[PDB]
Amino acid sequence: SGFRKMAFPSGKVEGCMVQVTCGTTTLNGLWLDDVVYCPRHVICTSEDMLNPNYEDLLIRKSNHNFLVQAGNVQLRVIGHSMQNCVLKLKVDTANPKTPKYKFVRIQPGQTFSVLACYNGSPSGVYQCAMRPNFTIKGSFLNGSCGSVGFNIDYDCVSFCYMHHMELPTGVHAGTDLEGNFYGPFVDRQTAQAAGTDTTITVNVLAWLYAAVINGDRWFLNRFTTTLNDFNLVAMKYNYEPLTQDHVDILGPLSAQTGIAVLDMCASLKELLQNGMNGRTILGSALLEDEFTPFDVVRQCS
Amino acid sequence: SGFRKMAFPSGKVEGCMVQVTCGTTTLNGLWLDDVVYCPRHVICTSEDMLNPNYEDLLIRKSNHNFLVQAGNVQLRVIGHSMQNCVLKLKVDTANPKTPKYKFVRIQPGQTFSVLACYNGSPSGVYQCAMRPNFTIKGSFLNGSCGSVGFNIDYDCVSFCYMHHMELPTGVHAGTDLEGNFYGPFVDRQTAQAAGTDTTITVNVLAWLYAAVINGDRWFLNRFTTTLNDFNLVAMKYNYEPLTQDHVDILGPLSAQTGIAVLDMCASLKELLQNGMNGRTILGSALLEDEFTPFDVVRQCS
Ligand SMILES: C#CCNC(=O)C[C@H](Cc1ccc(F)cc1)NC(=O)[C@@H](Cc1ccc(Cl)cc1Cl)NC(=O)[C@H](N)Cc1ccccc1C#N
Ligand SMILES: C#CCNC(=O)C[C@H](Cc1ccc(F)cc1)NC(=O)[C@@H](Cc1ccc(Cl)cc1Cl)NC(=O)[C@H](N)Cc1ccccc1C#N
Ligand SMILES: [Ca+2]
Ligand SMILES: [Ca+2]
Ligand code: NA
Repeated sequence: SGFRKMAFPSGKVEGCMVQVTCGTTTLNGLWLDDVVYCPRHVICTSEDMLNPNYEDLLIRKSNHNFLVQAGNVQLRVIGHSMQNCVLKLKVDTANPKTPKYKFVRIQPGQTFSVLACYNGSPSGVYQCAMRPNFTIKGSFLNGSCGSVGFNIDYDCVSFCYMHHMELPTGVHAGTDLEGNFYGPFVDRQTAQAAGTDTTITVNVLAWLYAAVINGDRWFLNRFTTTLNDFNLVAMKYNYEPLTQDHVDILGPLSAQTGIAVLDMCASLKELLQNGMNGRTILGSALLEDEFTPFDVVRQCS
Repeated sequence: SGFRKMAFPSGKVEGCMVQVTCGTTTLNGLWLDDVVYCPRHVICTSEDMLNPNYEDLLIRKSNHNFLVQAGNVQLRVIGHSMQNCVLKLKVDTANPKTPKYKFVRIQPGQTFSVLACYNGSPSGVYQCAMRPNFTIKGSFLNGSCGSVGFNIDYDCVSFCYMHHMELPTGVHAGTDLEGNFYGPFVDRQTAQAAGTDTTITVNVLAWLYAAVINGDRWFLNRFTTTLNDFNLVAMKYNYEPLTQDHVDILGPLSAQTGIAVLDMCASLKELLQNGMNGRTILGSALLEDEFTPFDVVRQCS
């Protein structure tokens, strides 16, 4: 029993993290087989960063401009290329610790684990959700750029995120491992804003089910609502509308607890309209929305 | 910027986790050099578990009763002994992935990372505090016994916890790696209760400093209180009394923010007496007490 913010074990990713240096810019890279992946803005000076033309800047680079370090052992760069916003540096050594992996782009509301790194050295691991406005609320300091987010699925690492930047509001933006940004952001040092965020409704419901599984029941009630009538309360509290597709993935938690999804929605409706009145659910005093139905099942079953 | 529940990278510990089987009992063990550490109650049957005499039960065991598996490769047990509540199984192979390590017992209010494992296979990582009543509020299912908690300090793993049991209230109890229980618990399948818990005051203050560092300031005020006068409000809200020793370790965060500790205590006093009035601090709607001053500095500096 118990319910915690839980990350995947990070070791398979720790063995892939390297330090990539270009000029006086140093960030993290991801070493899989004989290719190192890192944010392309490593090739930028502080002056280049204000308004870079990356095709120009890369064309003016050669392999010997890129210092790669796996621990202390320097890696020799034998080629380089650009994949949208990520730089690919070919090296003369395949990473012997390369796990089975995939590059997958995730959806808003899905979660992943972040291995925060500095100078190619892993420092901490935590869980994140991709917000509906395509930012993540991470924990990142200078030098973390190049850190990756991932899920693990039967010894296969699915890389879904590489960290590129902190926005002025302190939230974080990056790309998938094909270098395609999440959200309407670009890799240049200009003040960019995210769209307005919303609460991930399906995840809050998943977490209410986790609470019931763990014996928290005070928020339950005998009522029910319709899928249509609930969405009217979602709009008012800046929650995502609920889909029959969402209900069906909540199916398993609905079965294990005996609480129909629309029954739980009436509980969420009451929680939204009345607040918690000082009580907690799974040790929290607000409605948590960064646990997916999968996260809940993985931890409660 | 940002502030997250953050664990240590788990890879150094993942390479030490094995499966230990005795009879029909299977749990996790920790393989360092040529010794495997696991909870001694692995030698118990379900009938033995109600009221075990462990010296008897171990004396009736031999090496070939203990099946150890590191992945698929079985480890041959060449000796066994008891260290209080942990069983030591000597094996014929030193773990090639053995990190630099120490066995350290922690204090109530300190934090560590938990690598939750099942059948010797790591499944998730999260952060825990040792509660003042010597339990932890973990996330653990059947088969997790033997999972370890740890901190990492310059490539040295300090093991401080091995998981032995879930109490009837759903909180978790275990030992240090010398097999000495945290708190007034024993390893037998009987209903045991923890003492009444209290809030870790120094940690709440650390977290208020983290919030200020991250730009959350609404709870601040111009007031101040005395060390003595604050403890009177601590007693009323079931908070630990504050020590000058606590203040001095909060020194660095007090300096970096310019907020004297007793100034922050007046803010905590007001938060305790008035509540949050619907507002959040670092994304939480209650006062978090599972971040130490060290945790805050590590993540904010
Ligand atoms: C709350 C608050 C205040 N917020 C900040 O002070 C962070 C500021 C915000 C900003 C954004 C744009 C701008 F015009 C001016 C300021 N942004 C950074 O400093 C970015 C600058 C940057 C570098 C490259 C590209 Cl492609 C894109 C960008 Cl926008 N630097 C990093 O993100 C680093 N690599 C990693 C890093 C450094 C320092 C602090 C955090 C992190 C992280 N994580
Ligand atoms: C909320 C709620 C309900 N709470 C429970 O149902 C857990 C129950 C509580 C209990 C405690 C004592 C008792 F008389 C009767 C019941 N306790 C377990 O089941 C313990 C039994 C046990 C095994 C050995 C020793 Cl030395 C000590 C103990 Cl008390 N089993 C584990 O802890 C397993 N290894 C790991 C495990 C199994 C199942 C569920 C969680 C976990 C964990 N983590
Ligand atoms: Ca209901
Ligand atoms: Ca004050
Ligand atoms: Na974590």
